[PDB]
Amino acid sequence: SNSVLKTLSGFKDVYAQMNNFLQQTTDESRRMLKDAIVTQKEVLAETAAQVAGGNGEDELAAAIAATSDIETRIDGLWTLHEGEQKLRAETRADLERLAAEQAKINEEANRLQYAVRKDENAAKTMLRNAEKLMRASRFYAEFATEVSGAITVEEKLKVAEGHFPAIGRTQRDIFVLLPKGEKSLAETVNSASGAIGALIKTPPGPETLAGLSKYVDRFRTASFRLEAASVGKMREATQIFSELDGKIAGTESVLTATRRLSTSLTDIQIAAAAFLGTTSEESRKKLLDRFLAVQSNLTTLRGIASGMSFFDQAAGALLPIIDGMKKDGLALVEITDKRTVEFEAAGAAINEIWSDLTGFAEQQ
Amino acid sequence: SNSVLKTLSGFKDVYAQMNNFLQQTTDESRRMLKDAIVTQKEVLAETAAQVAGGNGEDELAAAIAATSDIETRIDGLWTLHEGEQKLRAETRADLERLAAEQAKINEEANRLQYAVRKDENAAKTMLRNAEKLMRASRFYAEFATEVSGAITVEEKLKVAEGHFPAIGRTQRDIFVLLPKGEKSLAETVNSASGAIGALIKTPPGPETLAGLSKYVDRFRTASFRLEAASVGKMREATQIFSELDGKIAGTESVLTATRRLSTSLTDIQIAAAAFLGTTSEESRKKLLDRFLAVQSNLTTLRGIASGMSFFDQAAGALLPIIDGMKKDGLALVEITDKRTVEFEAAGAAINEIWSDLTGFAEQQ
Ligand SMILES: [Yb+3]
Ligand SMILES: [Yb+3]
Ligand SMILES: [Yb+3]
Ligand SMILES: [Yb+3]
Ligand SMILES: [Yb+3]
Ligand SMILES: [Yb+3]
Ligand SMILES: [Yb+3]
Ligand SMILES: [Yb+3]
Ligand SMILES: [Yb+3]
Ligand SMILES: [Yb+3]
Ligand SMILES: [Yb+3]
Ligand SMILES: [Yb+3]
Ligand SMILES: [Yb+3]
Ligand SMILES: [Yb+3]
Ligand SMILES: [Yb+3]
Ligand SMILES: [Yb+3]
Ligand SMILES: [Yb+3]
Ligand SMILES: [Yb+3]
Repeated sequence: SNSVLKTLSGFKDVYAQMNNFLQQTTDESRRMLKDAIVTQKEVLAETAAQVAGGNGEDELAAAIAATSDIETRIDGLWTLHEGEQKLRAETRADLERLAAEQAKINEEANRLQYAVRKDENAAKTMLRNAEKLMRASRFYAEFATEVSGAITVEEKLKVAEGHFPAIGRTQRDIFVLLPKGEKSLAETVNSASGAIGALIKTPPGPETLAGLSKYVDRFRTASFRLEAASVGKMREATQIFSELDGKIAGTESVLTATRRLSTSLTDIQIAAAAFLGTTSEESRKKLLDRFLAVQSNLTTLRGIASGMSFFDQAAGALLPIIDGMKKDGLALVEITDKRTVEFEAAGAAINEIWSDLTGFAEQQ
Repeated sequence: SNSVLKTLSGFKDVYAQMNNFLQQTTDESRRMLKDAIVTQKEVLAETAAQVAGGNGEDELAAAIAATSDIETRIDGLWTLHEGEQKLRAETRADLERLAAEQAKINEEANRLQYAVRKDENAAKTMLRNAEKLMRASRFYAEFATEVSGAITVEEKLKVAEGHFPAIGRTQRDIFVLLPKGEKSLAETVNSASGAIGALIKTPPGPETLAGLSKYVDRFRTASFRLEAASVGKMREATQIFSELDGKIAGTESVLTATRRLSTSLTDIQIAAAAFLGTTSEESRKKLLDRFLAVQSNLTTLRGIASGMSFFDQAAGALLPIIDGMKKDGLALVEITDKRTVEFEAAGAAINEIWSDLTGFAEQQ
């Protein structure tokens, strides 16, 4: 009796160990449980001293048989867990690989965005300048019209005043854009503010209207010249656009496709996380979709960016990874399922044995 | 003696339970261990029957004292774990909240990208058409020059042939762009391919050169008209650009800032994951950086997009989340540290007691 106590108590050493080898699956966990077992089939052997029923009746046969059976499966249950962890380690490693690639992809998208903007800006500038001169043309014209339309010097001076700020504004806006071949035009735009200003401050007098009329006429001349200069810039803008437009269109198409790809790469990282954190076939197939999505994006890019080195390298890095992961994911789903079922039955075995051995003690 | 066996064996029931309440921290785990304890201080009480040394000498005092002490801490160690899990649940919940917002942010960035392109395309089209007419102008001119420069009908026909494909190409390219006010111009561009073609096929004859000379002259006229039309389109392009350029610049600035923000939102999701998966103060402070980065991005956007509803709502949703999480993260670091230390000492207590109680058995 004090020996059945010994067995039941020694068995509890096994129960614990096994639970640890299953809750956890440390290597020491295993050894611990394997030692607990050998010493238990020792203790359970000394109990074998007592005999009652022999072949006709022997429950403890069941336990010693069990204990022997379970001990055989320990190492295989460890390689199962040890193998599942290796697949999960690799999945994490490959997601780091993909993240690294997505980074280069993003750097490239940025490069491409910059390159578009730079090219799109050549004509933008040309057209900004075209408008400057056309605003100057339009201004000088408004001045000549409204001043020369004023009858008295009082109102001619009034009108000039209203427009006097714009005269310097216009000069600063167009100074650098001024055709260097022209020289009187230069004189007009720069001298204008001082002259007209002075006339405004100076009290109505002899020749104040002469001077006004002179600049009303220098402005009309300038207006037509600046209009021509503007159309000069416009013609430029159209040549330079037309000659970059292909390049730009082509890059916006690549850059769009790059952003698309980078997005699907992030969709992988998300789906993979769900997979790793709930490793069913369900999550596997969701992750598989995200994979095919990246595969599309890459073939799409492959057409517009065939020969674009970065894309060649990106596909060279990406696709072998995805291929490995598609298979690795299947493997992991499987090993994970085996691990859980075997770890289930294993625990079941450690409960049939307790049930059985509680038995003998019930029998006393 | 058979009672010390009872205690040591009953204690092993406790050892296991406790380990489960610590490896795991299920509610049933707790109850299990709390039941294992009450019955152990029962069994350890019957052993109290034996007395040896009394106050002068009593190790089992140590165990029964222990067992009493540990039992008191169980529930507090559970609320510690129960509280740590609540913080981790909320962290995950708030990351879902942020992800949801990042989505709206991305939809908006897309909206804005579309809106730029649409606006940037008004002038692009105008300039594409401007170049079409200027290519047509240039073509008709090349034809008049090279044909009319040819002396004999043989080479006049030769030259026309070379240029004959372009005549229809040009017609299709510019047809819709043709100023409807003009009517002879219409006649020339459309009639051209047929007439010139016919002249080419028809064998050199009387009036073949007359007909050529007629179209050489209709082409020069058309050339100057198309050049004017082109400059018409150009002028349009410059007005329409200049009148959208502010809108476009402003949107590219918002869209850039939106993409920037969305990026920092992803940086949070990453840092948070590292935090959750290694919940040290170190990872907390890294996540804190990602938070401040988002906070910047939002104030930046707040200036360019002040009044942009979507941004008002985004900041209204984002910032309270980040605030909660900054504090929640501190809390979690703390509770997590307490949990681990207390769960450590708890296990230590279940080892001093085994050491002590192994003792009495050593004493026998
Ligand atoms: Yb060892
Ligand atoms: Yb050790
Ligand atoms: Yb753009
Ligand atoms: Yb005016
Ligand atoms: Yb005006
Ligand atoms: Yb006016
Ligand atoms: Yb007016
Ligand atoms: Yb690999
Ligand atoms: Yb059985
Ligand atoms: Yb129960
Ligand atoms: Yb139950
Ligand atoms: Yb663009
Ligand atoms: Yb030519
Ligand atoms: Yb040519
Ligand atoms: Yb030529
Ligand atoms: Yb030539
Ligand atoms: Yb909350
Ligand atoms: Yb002690």
